Amino acid sequence: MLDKQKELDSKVRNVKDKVMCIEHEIKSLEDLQDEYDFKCKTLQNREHEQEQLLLKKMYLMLDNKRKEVVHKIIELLNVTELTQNALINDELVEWKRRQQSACIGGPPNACLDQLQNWFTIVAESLQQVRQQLKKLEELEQKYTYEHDPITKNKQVLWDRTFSLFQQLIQSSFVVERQPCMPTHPQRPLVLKTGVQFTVKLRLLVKLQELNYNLKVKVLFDKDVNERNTVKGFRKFNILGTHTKVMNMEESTNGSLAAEFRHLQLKEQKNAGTRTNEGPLIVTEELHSLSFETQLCQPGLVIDLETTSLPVVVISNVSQLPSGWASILWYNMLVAEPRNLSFFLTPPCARWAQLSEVLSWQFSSVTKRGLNVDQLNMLGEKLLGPNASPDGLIPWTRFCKENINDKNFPFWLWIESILELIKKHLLPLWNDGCIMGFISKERERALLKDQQPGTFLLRFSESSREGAITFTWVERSQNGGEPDFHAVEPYTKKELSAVTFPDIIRNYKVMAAENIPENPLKYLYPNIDKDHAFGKYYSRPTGYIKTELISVSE
Amino acid sequence: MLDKQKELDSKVRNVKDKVMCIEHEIKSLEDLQDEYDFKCKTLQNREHEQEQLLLKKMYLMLDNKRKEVVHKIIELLNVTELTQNALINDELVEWKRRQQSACIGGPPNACLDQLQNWFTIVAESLQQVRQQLKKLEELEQKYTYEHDPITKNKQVLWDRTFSLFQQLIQSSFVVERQPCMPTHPQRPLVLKTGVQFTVKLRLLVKLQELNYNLKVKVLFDKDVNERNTVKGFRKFNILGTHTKVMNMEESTNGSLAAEFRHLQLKEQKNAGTRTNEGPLIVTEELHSLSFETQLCQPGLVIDLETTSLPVVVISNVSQLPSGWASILWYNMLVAEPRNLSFFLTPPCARWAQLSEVLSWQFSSVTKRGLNVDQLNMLGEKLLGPNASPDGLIPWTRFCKENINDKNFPFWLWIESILELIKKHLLPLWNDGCIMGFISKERERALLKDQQPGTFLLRFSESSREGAITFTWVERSQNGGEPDFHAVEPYTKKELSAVTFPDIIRNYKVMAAENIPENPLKYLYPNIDKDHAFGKYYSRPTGYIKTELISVSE
DNA sequence: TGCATTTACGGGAAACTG
DNA sequence: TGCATTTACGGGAAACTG
Repeated sequence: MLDKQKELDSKVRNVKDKVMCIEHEIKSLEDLQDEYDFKCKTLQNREHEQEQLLLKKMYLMLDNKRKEVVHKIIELLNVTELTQNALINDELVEWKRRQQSACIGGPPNACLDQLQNWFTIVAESLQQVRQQLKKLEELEQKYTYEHDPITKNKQVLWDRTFSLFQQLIQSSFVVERQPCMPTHPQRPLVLKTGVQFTVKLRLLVKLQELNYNLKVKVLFDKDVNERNTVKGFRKFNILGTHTKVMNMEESTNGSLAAEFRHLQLKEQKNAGTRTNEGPLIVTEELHSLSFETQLCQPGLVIDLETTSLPVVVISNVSQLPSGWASILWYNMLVAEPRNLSFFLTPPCARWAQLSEVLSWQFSSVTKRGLNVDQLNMLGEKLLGPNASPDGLIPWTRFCKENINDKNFPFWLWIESILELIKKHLLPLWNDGCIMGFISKERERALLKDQQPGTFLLRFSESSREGAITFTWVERSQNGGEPDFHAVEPYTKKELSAVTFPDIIRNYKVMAAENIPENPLKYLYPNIDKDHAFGKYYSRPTGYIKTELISVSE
Repeated sequence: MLDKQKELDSKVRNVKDKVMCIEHEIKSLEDLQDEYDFKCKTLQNREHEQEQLLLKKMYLMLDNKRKEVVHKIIELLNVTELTQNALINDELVEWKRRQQSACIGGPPNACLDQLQNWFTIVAESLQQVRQQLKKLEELEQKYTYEHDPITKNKQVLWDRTFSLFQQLIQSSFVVERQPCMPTHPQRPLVLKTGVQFTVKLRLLVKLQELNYNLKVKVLFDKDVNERNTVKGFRKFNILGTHTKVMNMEESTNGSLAAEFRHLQLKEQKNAGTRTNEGPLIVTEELHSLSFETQLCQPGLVIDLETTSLPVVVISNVSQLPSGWASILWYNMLVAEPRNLSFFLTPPCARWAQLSEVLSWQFSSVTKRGLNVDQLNMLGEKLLGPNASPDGLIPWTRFCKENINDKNFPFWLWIESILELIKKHLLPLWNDGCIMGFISKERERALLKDQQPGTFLLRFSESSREGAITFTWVERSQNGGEPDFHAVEPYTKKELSAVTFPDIIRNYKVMAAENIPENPLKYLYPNIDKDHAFGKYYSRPTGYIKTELISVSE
C-alpha cells in the first residue's frame, strides 16, 4: 500500500521544497549584492562637491550569504541522488517485473501515472537547479574577489546537476506495452513474418518542451552477438514505417508516447546461414526489438535507448503453441538480463512455480483457473507419485519428450485441451460443470457414489487433438460397483456438428429390438442432468425435422 | 473423318510435288545456258589459227526453257494461295472454335500435330520457291537480251512469294492452351489477382532456324478501348517474368512452344477510375492477354501477334461462381470477335443450346451428366410449363434475378448443388443413386409405387448452400397413398460430420417409449437399401464406441 | 531419405469506399 | 446508409532444403 509510496512520496516533496527555498535565498542574495552595489558605488566616489562601519561589516554578508546559498544547493543535490536511486532502482525496476508477469497472465499491472509523477517532479526540480547555477554564474560575472564561494563550486556543481539529469531522463524511456499481434492478444511476445503488430513506447518525464521533439526509430536484432556465434541464426528486417515522433496528443492525460501500429517482419533470404537444421536450437531462438532516439537542445544532447523483452519469431501459427512455451519459461525463470542465449542451457523450474503459471494459462483465456485437485493431477503427470512443491521439472520434460508412454509432449497436450475449451466448452467450463483432469483410478474411487446414473466430464489423456469424455456407474447385480463405463472421446470433429450439451441431453445406448435407455441421471454429487445442463441445451408441404444424436451399441 | 483431310492433304502433296518439279526444270535450265555458254564462247571467237545451224535454233531453248520455267512457277504460286486459304480460314478456324468449346467442357480437342504438318510443308515449300527466284535472279545476272522472261516476272514473283510467306507464318502463331489457375483447372478463363497462372503459346511452322530466335513478350489490356469508354474499368499489370524465348526442347515431338508459368496480376491502385460502383457492368468486364514477338532474319522481318480468349479477373474465389457464369455465356454465344463489350447488351440463349452446356457442367467435374428427365425439370424452372427447345432464356434470368419466388438466382443454385456433389456425393452420383432434380408433384406421382418403404434422393430447391434430401411413402389406412414424407435437407454442416450413406443406413424415427423404426426399405423401383448403399457404408480399460445418427420426432 | 520449416492458396470475415 | 468488392489472416497441405 502506502508502505514505500508514502516514504518515496515524502522525499520528492523534500526536493521540491528545497528547490523553492534555494530560490528565495537566491533572490535575497540577488538583492543584497545590489544594495551593496548601490551603497558601495556612492561611497567609493565621494568628495566631489561617531564611528560606524558599513563597508567592512556587511560586505561580510556578500560572503556569508553566498556561502550559505552554495552549501545549501549541495545539500539538495546530495538528497536528490538518494531519491533518484530509490526511484530508478527499486520503483521502476519493480514495475518492470510486474509487467513481465502480466504478459504470461497474472495480476494486471498498475498504470505508469504515479511513476510519471515522481519522475516529472524530480525532473522539473533539476531543471530549476540548472537555472540557478546560471544566476549565480551571473553574480560572479558581476563581482568577484579573493575566495569566491561560487568559483570553487561552479564546475563541480554544474557537472553534478547534468550528470543527474542525464541518468534521470535515460531511465524514463520505457516500453509501456510490449509487442503483439492484434489477432493474438493473449500471446504477446510472439510475432509472425507477415502479420502486422503494435508497440507502445512512453517517456515518463512529462515536460512540454519535449513535444514533437523526440523521434523514435525502431531497430531489429541490433548488437545481437548470437548472429555470429550461434549457427543457423535467422535474420529479419522491419517493414512498416519505423520512425515515429513522440507527442502529447493521441494518448490522453498527457503521456508523452508513440504507438507504432503497422510493423512487419520479413526474413532476409540470402542463403548465408544456409539454414543449418543441424545446429544448437530449433525456432526457440530469442530476438530483440530496440528503440532509439535523442533529446537535442540548447546545451543538452542526450541519447536515449531501450529494448522490448525477447521475442520469438515464427512463420506459421502452427508453431505458436510451442512458441508460447518458450516465452513462458523465460518470463518465469529470468528477471530481465536479456539472456538471448537462454535456451542453450535451459534451467529447471520448481513445481511450486510451474503450477501457478499453468493455472494462469486458463484463468486468462476463460473465467476460471485450475483448482487444487486438478493441479495435483498434472503434478503427478510430470513429477511422479511424490509430487513435492519443490520437485524440479526440466525443460525437456515440460516440452520435447514424450509423456510416460504416449506419443506427445506434455505441453502440447494441455495446449490442445485449452484450445477445445476456448471454442466449444466455455459456458460449461466457466460454470464448473467439468472436473477435466482426474486420474482413471481416483475416478472410480469417487464413483461408488450413488444412483446408477452419475457421470463426470474428463479430458482424454490419450488424444492429441484434445477431447472430452464422460463416465458413469451402474449396478452389476454382484452386490458391488460396475465395471463403470466411458465413451470414446468427443473431439472437435463431432463437436463442430452438434454441441456437447446436446450430446449429453440425448445419448441413448441401443439394441436390436429393445426400447433404448438414457444412463445419465446425475452429474457429480447429485445434480439431475436437466438442471446441470439445463440452460445450455439449444431451443427446448412441410419438411420433417431431424436431429443428430450420439449412440452406443 | 478423311472427308476434308484427304482433300486438303491431297493439295499439300500437289504443292510439294510442283516444287521438286520446278527444281529439275531449274537444273536442266541451269545446264542448257551453260552448254550454250560453252558452245557460244568457242564459236563467237573462231578464226585465230552442208548447212547446219546451232546458234539460231537452240538459243530458242534458252528462251523456250525460261518461259516454261517462269510460267510454271506462276502456276505453283496460284495453287499455293488456294491451299493456304483452305488451311487458314477453314482448318485452323475450325480448331479454334473446337477449343472454345473444350474450355467450357465439351468434346476434347484434337492435337495441333496434323495442322502443324500442313503448315510446315507449305511453309518449307515457299522457302524453296524463295531460293529459285534467286537462282533465276542469278542466270539473269549472267545473260540477258531483248525480252527476258525473267525480267518482267522478277519483282511481281518475289513480292508474291513473300506476301504468301508472311500470311502463312502470321497465322501459325496460336495459343495452344489458354490461361488458367492450376488450383482451378476446370475453370480456365478466370484469374485472381495474386495467384500464379499458366499459358502456352505455339508456332505451327516447325522450322529449325527458328529455334531460340523468337522471344515472346506478354502484355495486358493492350489496345483495349474499354479503358477510356467504359466507366470504372479496372486496370492491372503482369508481375512474373514476361519475356520467354520459344524453343524446340522442353515440349516433346518438336513443337516450337513457350509455356509461361509464374505469371500474376496486380491491380493498379491509382484512384483514377475512382472505382465508380454506379457504372455499366459489375466484375463481368472482359479483359485480354496479348502475346507479341518478331521473326528477324536476312531480308525477313515479320511481326507476329496474338490474343487469348477474353478473361475475367477477380479478387477472391468467392466471386468465381458468378465469374464462370460470364465465361459460359460468352464462349457459347460468340464465335471469336473479341467483343469485350459483350455484356453491355447480353443476348439471349436458346433452351436447346443452354441445356447441353448445363449438362457439360456436371459431366466435366464428375463422371455422369444430366439425363433427359432431369433437364426437363430445369427446363421448366427457367422457361415455364411450355419448355420448347427454342425458348429464350435471357441473361438476367439465368443469373441476376430471383427465381419465381425465391431469394436466389438460378445459376447460383446449381453452382451450389454442384459443389456439394463434388465433396460429399461423388460415388453415389457416379453410380446413379440420385434422381437429383425432380418436381414435388411428379415425385408424389411416381411414389404410388410400392412397399411403404421406398424413397428417392432429391436436391433441395429452397436452399442456397445446396442440400440433399430424401422422400419415402407409407400406408395411411384410408386405402390410398400417404401424405408421403420428407426430411429437412442435409447440407454440408451435417454432411461433414457423418456421411450421407451412413445417414441413410441408420435413420430411425423415434418416440417416447416405443421401439424405433427404420422406414427406408427400397431405393427407387425395387432396390433393398443395404445393396443400393451397400458398398458406401463405412466399416461394416476400454472406451465404449459411439456413432452419430440422424433421428426424427 | 526424412523431418523441419516455410509458402501458397481457400475460405471467411472484416474493412473500405462509393 | 448500404452494398459491393478487396484485404487480411488462420489453418491446412504441399513444397523445399538440409
